[PDB]
Amino acid sequence: RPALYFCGSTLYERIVSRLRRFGTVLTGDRLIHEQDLEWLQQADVVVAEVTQPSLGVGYELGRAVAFNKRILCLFRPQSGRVLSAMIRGAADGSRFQVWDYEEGEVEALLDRYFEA
Amino acid sequence: GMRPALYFCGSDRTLYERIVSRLRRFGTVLTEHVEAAGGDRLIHEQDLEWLQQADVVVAEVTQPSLGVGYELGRAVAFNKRILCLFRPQSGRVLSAMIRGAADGSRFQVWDYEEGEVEALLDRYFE
Repeated sequence: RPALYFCGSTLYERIVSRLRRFGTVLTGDRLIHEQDLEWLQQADVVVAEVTQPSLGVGYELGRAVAFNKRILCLFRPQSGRVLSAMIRGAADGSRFQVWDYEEGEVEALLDRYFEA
Repeated sequence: GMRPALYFCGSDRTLYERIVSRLRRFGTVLTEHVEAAGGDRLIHEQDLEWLQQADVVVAEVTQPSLGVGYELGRAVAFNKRILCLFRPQSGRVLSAMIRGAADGSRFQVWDYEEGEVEALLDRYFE
């Protein structure tokens, strides 16, 4: 199956459960960091929920870009948060996509991305 | 005849000036003089080119930040020497991904309090 890597700072469970429809979902501190980097390299698609500021999510996205991974960033503008210029500026509408969404439609959006 | 190129990033204003002022003792500080998606792309392109040209990356990682995290991820993938500075007094818990990236050599994470930041930078660069 496609191997899907998910990164997030109840909606996370929603996202992972729907991701499982479309592939195999991947996800002391050192072995974690090494394990996640092995999974990141094995992934066909990297999915990140980028609404909450997170050093960790950002680091995973940086490593994923350097591995030339396909990346889907999910951002909720109704949160009132300002998405990092570095993430919004990294978007290429192809290998790096930033999709704005409302909580209720997250499944329907994931279906559209992976059914296309 | 180039000095070492130092890239500073961080999400505090007095602290950032102290850090940048001290880094100027050790090299060129690339980001010293840093609204819409078009400008966001310029920021990203500019920062990524300065990151790739840097010798040392210094990041203040106390405030959670997608952008700082992303710069660190690109810096590791560029094989840059990295110093992360974290203030535990903030009450924040540093991301395990960052703490786990440390290897005590080319990627170091130092816990510090504000009064000693110049002395710590002296220790790293001397």
